[PDB]
Amino acid sequence: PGFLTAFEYSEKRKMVFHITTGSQEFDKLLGGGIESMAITEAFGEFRTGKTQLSHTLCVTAQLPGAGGYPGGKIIFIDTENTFRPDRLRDIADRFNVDHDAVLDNVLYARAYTSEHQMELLDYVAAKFHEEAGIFKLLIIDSIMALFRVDFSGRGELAERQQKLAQMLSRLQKISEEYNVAVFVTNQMTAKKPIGGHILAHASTTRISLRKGRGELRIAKIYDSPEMPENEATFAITAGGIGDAKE
Amino acid sequence: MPGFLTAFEYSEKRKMVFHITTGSQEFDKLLGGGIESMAITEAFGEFRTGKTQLSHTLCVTAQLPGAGGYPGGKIIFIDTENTFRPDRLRDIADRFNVDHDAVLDNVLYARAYTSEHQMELLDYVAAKFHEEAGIFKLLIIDSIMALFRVDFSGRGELAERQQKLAQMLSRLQKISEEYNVAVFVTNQMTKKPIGGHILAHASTTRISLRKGRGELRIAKIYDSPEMPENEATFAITAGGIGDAKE
Amino acid sequence: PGFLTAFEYSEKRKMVFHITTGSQEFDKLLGGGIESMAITEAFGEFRTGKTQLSHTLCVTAQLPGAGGYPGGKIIFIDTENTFRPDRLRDIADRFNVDHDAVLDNVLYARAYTSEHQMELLDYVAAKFHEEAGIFKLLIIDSIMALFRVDFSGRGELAERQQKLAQMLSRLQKISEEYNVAVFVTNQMTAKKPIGGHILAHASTTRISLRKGRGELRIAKIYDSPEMPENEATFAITAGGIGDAKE
Amino acid sequence: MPGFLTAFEYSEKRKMVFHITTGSQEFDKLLGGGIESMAITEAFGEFRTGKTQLSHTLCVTAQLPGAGGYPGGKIIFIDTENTFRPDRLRDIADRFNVDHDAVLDNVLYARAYTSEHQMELLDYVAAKFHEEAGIFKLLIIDSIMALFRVDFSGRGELAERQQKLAQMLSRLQKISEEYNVAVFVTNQMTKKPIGGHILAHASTTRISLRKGRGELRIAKIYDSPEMPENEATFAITAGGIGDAKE
Amino acid sequence: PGFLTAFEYSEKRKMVFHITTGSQEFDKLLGGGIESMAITEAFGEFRTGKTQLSHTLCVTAQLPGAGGYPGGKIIFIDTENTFRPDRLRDIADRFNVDHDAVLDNVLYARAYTSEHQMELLDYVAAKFHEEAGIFKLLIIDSIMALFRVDFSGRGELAERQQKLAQMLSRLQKISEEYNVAVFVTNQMTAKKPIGGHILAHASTTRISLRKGRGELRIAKIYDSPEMPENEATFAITAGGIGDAKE
Amino acid sequence: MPGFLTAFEYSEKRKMVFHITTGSQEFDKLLGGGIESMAITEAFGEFRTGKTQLSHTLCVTAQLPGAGGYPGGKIIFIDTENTFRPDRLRDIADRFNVDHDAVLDNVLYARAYTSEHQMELLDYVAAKFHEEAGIFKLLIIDSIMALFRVDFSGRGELAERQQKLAQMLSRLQKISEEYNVAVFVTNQMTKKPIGGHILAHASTTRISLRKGRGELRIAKIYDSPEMPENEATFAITAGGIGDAKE
Amino acid sequence: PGFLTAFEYSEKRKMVFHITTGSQEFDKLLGGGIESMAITEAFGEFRTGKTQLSHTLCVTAQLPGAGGYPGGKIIFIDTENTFRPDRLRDIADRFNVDHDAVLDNVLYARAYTSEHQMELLDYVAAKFHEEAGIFKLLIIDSIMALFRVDFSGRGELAERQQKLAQMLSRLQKISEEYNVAVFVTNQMTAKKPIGGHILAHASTTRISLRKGRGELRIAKIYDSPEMPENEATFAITAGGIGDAKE
Amino acid sequence: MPGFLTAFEYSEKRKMVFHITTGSQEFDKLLGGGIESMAITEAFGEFRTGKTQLSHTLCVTAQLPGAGGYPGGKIIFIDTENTFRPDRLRDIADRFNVDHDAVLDNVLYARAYTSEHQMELLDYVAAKFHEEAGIFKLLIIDSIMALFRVDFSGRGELAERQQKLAQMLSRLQKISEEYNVAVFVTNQMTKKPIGGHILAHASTTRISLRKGRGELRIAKIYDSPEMPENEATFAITAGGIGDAKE
Repeated sequence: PGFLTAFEYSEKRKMVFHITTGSQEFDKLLGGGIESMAITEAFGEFRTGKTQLSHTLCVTAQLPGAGGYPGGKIIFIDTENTFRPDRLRDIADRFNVDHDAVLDNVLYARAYTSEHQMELLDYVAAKFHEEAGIFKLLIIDSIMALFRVDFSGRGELAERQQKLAQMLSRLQKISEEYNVAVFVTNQMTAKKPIGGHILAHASTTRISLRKGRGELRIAKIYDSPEMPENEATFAITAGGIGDAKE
Repeated sequence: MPGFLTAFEYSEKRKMVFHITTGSQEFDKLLGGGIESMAITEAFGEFRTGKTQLSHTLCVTAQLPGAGGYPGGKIIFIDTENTFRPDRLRDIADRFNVDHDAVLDNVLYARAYTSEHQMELLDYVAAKFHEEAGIFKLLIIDSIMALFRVDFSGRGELAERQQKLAQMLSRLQKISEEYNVAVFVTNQMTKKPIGGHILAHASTTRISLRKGRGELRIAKIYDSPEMPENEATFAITAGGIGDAKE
Repeated sequence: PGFLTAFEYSEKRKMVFHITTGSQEFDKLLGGGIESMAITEAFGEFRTGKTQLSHTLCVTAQLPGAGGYPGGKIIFIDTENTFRPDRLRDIADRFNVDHDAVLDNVLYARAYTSEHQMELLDYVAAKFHEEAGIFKLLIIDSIMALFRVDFSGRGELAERQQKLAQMLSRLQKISEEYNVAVFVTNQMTAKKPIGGHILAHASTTRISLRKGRGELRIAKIYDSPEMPENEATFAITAGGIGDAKE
Repeated sequence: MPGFLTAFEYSEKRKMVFHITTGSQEFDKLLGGGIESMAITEAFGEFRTGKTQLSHTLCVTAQLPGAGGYPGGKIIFIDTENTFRPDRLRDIADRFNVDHDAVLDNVLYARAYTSEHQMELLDYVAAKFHEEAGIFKLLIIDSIMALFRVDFSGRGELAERQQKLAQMLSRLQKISEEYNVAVFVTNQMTKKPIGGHILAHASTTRISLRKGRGELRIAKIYDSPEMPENEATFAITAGGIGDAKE
Repeated sequence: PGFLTAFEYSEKRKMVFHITTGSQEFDKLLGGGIESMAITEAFGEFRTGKTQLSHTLCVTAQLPGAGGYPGGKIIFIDTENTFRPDRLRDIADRFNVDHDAVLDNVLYARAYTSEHQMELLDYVAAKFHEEAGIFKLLIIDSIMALFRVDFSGRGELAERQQKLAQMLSRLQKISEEYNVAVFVTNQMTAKKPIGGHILAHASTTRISLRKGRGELRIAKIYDSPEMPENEATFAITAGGIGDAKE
Repeated sequence: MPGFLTAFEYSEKRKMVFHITTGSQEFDKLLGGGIESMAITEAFGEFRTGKTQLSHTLCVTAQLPGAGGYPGGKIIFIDTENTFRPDRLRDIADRFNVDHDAVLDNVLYARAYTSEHQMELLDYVAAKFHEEAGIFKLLIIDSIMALFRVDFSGRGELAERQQKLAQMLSRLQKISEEYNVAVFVTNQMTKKPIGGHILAHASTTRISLRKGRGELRIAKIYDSPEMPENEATFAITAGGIGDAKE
Repeated sequence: PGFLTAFEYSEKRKMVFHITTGSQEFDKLLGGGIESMAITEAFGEFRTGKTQLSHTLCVTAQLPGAGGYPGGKIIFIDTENTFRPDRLRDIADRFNVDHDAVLDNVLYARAYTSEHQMELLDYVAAKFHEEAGIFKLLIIDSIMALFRVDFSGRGELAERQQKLAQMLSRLQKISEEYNVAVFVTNQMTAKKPIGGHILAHASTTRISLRKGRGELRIAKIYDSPEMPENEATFAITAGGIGDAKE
Repeated sequence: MPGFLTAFEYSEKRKMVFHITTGSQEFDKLLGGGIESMAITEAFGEFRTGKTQLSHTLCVTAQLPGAGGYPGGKIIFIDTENTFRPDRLRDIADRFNVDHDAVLDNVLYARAYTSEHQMELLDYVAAKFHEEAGIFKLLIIDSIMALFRVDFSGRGELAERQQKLAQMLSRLQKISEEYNVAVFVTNQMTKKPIGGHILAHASTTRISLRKGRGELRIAKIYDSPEMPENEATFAITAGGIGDAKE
């Protein structure tokens, strides 16, 4: 009655996969990469790597990977007007895969309001149902910019939080029922990530991105102790997220 | 009387109270034998303090014959954090020299995505325990009110949050005491544990977990005087909660 | 018309009795012990003697005592999940009375909500009516923990105070109409006892319990001048509330 | 006129005003003879300042022929504090050399458990005085508004508290002045007496009681200049309120 | 149309009279005494002369006086329970007039609520109409103690001010239509007189009373410059308000 | 146009504007001739600054032929302060060598007891002026908004106070400008004059009155720079407002 | 569809004209004078030149001027009761034009309420329609004094701002549809001009007027950098706004 | 999918994105070529920083064939500030050696007088673009939300202001992206730009304009680090926005 045995749940989790970020150290930080049946959130300031990571995953999710990962299709929801297919050209070149094939395997939609964003996710649930195992990654860049927009006054916050919680619980269910990785970007405020308890709870992994030495970037697990193991160095290139020169 | 028992009848009922070993002798002594039936035991602390290791360890130890005539039984696990991992149970089962698949078959598992969902799940749990009493010995809720923080984050709805929270916890008390099961729940901090008077009253035993020297952990009775007897040292391994190797 | 002569009231008060606490000095502090036709409130921190006193009275109320007190039955309402018949075994042993007889003379009920607690007290009024003089003591441990639980927000206090006042006025009437002692425990807050004017007015005697030297305890009349006569020393043993070594 | 008397008619009415001795000559001088009829006299102070001794002493002295042609009469005692004790009246009766049972037969007594109950009782008192005027000489309310504090403790209902309180006190004034009885009431402090403008206006005389040297007490006119004539020393004994033995 | 010529109004004002206070200097301060077609307000602390002045005017208003004043009857409204016909005996003795005659010419009523006080004033308007020129003085001791009583919370002030303004405008109309002096007493608060703008506007003359040397008193025009002409010394005796020894 | 005049038609209307001498040459120079028609002139100040003397003096000077072809006329006086005294007009008439009864016949007088009454009176004034234009030259309101302070003293009704006040003052402006009468009003201070923007806008000229050296007074244009031309010295005598005898 | 080509709009703007202020430097500051198809706002303290400028424009708007300006008629809305045709006599004399002709070309109306002011502007729109090109200037002295009057409390501001915005948008439309200059005066507050964003946006040019040396005045563009080019010196004479002696 | 495109289809759509030169090479480099289509570009700054010169310059440059295959097209200009001046376009057209009347015929222009009017105008714009796509290339809104400040200036209506503002800006985004037009808007500051999160999110590029040395101006990417590449120097001439002559 709404319950599985731990054995049945184990059978379900044996299908969990990781999508490489393109950086070895970053993957190790994540235990292999962006994990399915979970929401992974990346937040930071501008030029920390959020967009490069989103675009890189658009390519790596289509590639055969570790643990028998066969690759698959991607859904990209864009609230920021930042998706640029041309970036995928350089990234696909790096990974030696055809441009048009990469572009044919990414489905894309702009969201202009928070209500629209929620409608899109209902469409996404239907598409994942059409045939499971085809799509492996859902990207939302970004997760709640539109919720700040649509409920900006300090009197409408109750409805904002309710709508946000509803969307995120549906996003959790989507990730876990259909065995897809959900990657989302988020903004910061006076810094801390926005969304409060709701977004903190919904995300299974939260990554703070900041600038490193020169052109290097640093990824860290948010609210984790200040220790090196909880941090990873990566570089940004025309080929996407990658490893430092070394 | 209507709704009253004699102290003798109640004594007969309490003679069947049991404890489930935590895997640590010192922790068990602190608890008077382990996680106690006809009661709610709450464990709270920061990240990597032992909450998840204790939850998973209890999934195995609740199935083993133990002290005080404890015969072992089945477990129900409600997961609000997306943290349950059967593979941890395999390592802990190895430690206790018991079959993996048998351990996994004896744990019923459900994710909760909203506070309303969590309460519905607990109504199903009452039905399951009732189907045949004495089969299930442990109900785990990891965690008890993260979803109430989520669903009632803006103030002005706090009254309804407190009412729903109190209602769930009074039902939990009645479940633990009517069906003689131990209820183990985890909780977050904000440091002091969240939940205020409601959760403080509902729990019969409250445990703060914190990091000790090196890889050791420390369990303490919350709101108790600063004295050694109210504290216990334990260790965390791939085999679960255990004793320090001194 | 709702009035008695002072003579008739005197005839009524001539039946007032005291139930020994088990401690001579404590009894002297109370004028003989826990007094009938009145509410006596004991508050303090943990391990001050509240539970030991409740359990001790479960036995002493059944014993013949000073002033021709013949002993009688007890009703115990438990909001804290702290009643333990096993404690009564040691206390009965101390007073050389049979265990099963002691347990048969105590009626017991858990209250899980404040509304439930009030319903229980309405049942209690009916039971006392069935035959007066059978029951001599009503214990409520504790008096208003559940009222803090059920009305925790700062907007529901009006209804909380009204419900609390209603319960306590009925408790006063129960104690005085049926000539029973009412003993209740209470918590403290930033320390002072909770309940404010309502509980202060309802209780005829209020006792602060605190830790003394070593294992000794101290009982005092709350809000009374700082003088020795208003204080008493007692000890806690397996046999319940008792006198210090001396 | 309609509702008006000539000063002569009012003079004839006031010629029947009487005083009830407090048992203390100095206290009586302070009051102009004792507790005055056609008026409310309020006594307030801390614990063990004399309020209860004065209430009980008046239960006896109101029955004795006295100065100014006072013939003695019966007493009504409304008890909100659970403090009335006929046995005190026996000791005070002994002092004044009068029979116990006669003293007790001449005092009518009722407990009030709510403010609404207290007001209902006062309506019955008006009826009783009316049954045959000149029989009752004293109405005691110990205490006047503890129950109003209880029944309206949260703010927001303060308006209704003040309205009910004012209504009761205007009725009390009319009772004292229409039926030529002295009204004596006790009150708490919070230091200044509670009740604000309403109780200040309703009472014709207000007395603060405080502790003097050793076992002596001091009565003072409230809000009066710091001068000796506005103060009186009295003593408390088993025989009630009396004069200091200097 | 609701207007008189200044000539007709002059004819009306030619009938204005003064009632001596009993003190020569006090009368000079007032231009002859208490003036008709006007409200005169006296405020101060206790034992400043308010009651002595009220009682003195009860006698002097009946005496032939300066400017052809023939004397007349008085109406006394008592909100404070302070009117004492016996004081008039000594005052009448001073002025060598019969006691019973003085008492027969004063009509008296207690007011127990502010609504009652307003009803009484409506009765007074009717009585003055029965035959003008019979009554010369209306005393209200005090003017708004009952309005503070009936509207004590800070939420009912709107209705309080409206009722107070309505009463005072009717009082102005009574004084000016029927050519009677209206004398009222008032309390002070943190000192300043209570009533604010409403009472300040309604009163044509306002008098502050304070204690002078020894048993002397001082009357001053409130809010007037600090100069001797705006002040007068008077004495209080068994014969009422009078002149200093000198 | 509908509701518009040519500047020529308006010029013809303004050619009939007149001034009423204050009795003081220097005051008149300050005002450009005296109290001006088709305008409201407001005078405010403390007690005994000249407001009442000016009001009464104008009652006489408005009846005298004067400078600029002023022919004299009748006066309407609305009295909210109970300060109008025809006998003052007799002394002022003596100064100007005119008959008393003629002066008194030419002043129409009414008391206002409420703000609603004051507004009703002004509607009657509009009717009277209309009965035959050119008869009345001066409308005095002493004072303009004391009764609005009275009738709306508690906040929360301030909106209605401001609306009623604005409505009365716009009617006053229209009365002054439609019927070519001077409107003179007195006002209180709280220092700055009360009435805020509403009264500031409605008045065309505002005069502050204050005490000068010895028995002299000073009139000044409110809110004007500190310069001598904006000030005038005048004297007060039994004959009214006059010039200083230097 | 509600749009013009830039060419058609150019044809419309080619008819834009300027009305000289009477001061050469002031005109240069304005680019020729008061500009049509726009609102020009002048604010300042008293005696800064607002009224002199209004009256001067009443004459100069009728005079042939630079750029082929033929002169025309004027509408003057007066909320302050300050328009004086006699001033125009001296100004017309300066410009050598007949008095009666100047006065016949100015239409005039007083506004007594803000609603009235808005009704007047609706009449004005109709008059401008009767035949375009006849009227060249609309003066409003002042623009929103009556809006402060009619909405003075801090609770009615929403409706005030809405009404003010509505009037000003209609005023913009009037100026631009009928090719007329709109000149308005405004007050200042704690200094800054009143009206906030609404009036700031509606006005195309805003002029601060202040006192200069001796009798000279200074006009500046409000909120512009502190530089000489943004300022102009002018003089005030019986002939209106003019150039300094030099 | 329903509402989704493949990345390839979206790539084909973005291949038609164009840039409109600002007239300044350095400014263009800062913008990646100029004002970009399928996006909103916002420029804000103080007075005389270049906002109006840029708006007018774009009216001409949008009509010229340019880099990246830009063919030129028509412009829609919505004017909330009353600042559009075709004569400026004549000077700028001269600089670029193009006919005046042709330039003016290719700009459609409308004033907005209210925020509701502004939104209605944008609905007409959507219709016009749709009449035949590819004709219009640029929509200018000068300025974007001055009228929203005006129409919702009092707080309490801020919720509705934010909702209307968000709705307009989401429509603007959809207009820019559906019909492949560049949207250029100006904005005020209060220093930081007004509009909060809503306007920050809606604009894809935000430019702060400030004054440089002498007559130079500086354009910067808002909220970007203090670095030279994020800034550009340009000059303002009668010919519009141009490069500095160094």
